Amino acid sequence: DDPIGLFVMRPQDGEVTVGGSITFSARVAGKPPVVKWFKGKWVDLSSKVGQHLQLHDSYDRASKVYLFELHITDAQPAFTGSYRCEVSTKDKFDCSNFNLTVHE
Amino acid sequence: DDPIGLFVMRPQDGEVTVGGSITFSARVAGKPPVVKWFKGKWVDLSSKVGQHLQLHDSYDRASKVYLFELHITDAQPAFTGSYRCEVSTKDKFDCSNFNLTVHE
Repeated sequence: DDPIGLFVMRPQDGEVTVGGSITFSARVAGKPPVVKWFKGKWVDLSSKVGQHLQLHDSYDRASKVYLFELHITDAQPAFTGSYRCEVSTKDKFDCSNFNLTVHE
Repeated sequence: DDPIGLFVMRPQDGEVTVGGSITFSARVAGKPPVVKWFKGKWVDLSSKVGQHLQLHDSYDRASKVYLFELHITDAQPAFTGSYRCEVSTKDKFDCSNFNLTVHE
């Protein structure tokens, strides 16, 4: 099958009900790789952190895996749409598309 | 499995003998999507077109698929390495990592 990129685990499509919370994540094998999350081509979600959105990055020493999380909270209908996770290392770039659907 | 991105067909890992030729390609469902090919993070292969490297983009009307090709010719040992295909549409971005190994 397909070449192995940077994503040990890609972000997945998700569904949430209005007012609900949902987490998206990515894992990258092990400087730390650096993540960016986007809605659409150009909206950098780091600029949107607040009551509805939070980011958290961590590292598991045993497995040598880096975890990147995107937390959506109190979901609103406008959050529905197309998202992208981008990761960079000293030597590579990769990215991964996924979708969020907000119901109700 | 994983969310559907822009790649109907991702570029694959390839192997070639020195002096050999090899083609890498990507397919994207249907302005045309626009491709960039890289070696490493930053070398834009459009700037390297010549006796060893050529690019060709086309469209199949029946299937509505766009094809992006990277042709490597008279392969040299230094061409071995990590490559990336990036594609953009009006609404999305995606990319795909792959490797070339030159033997002998």
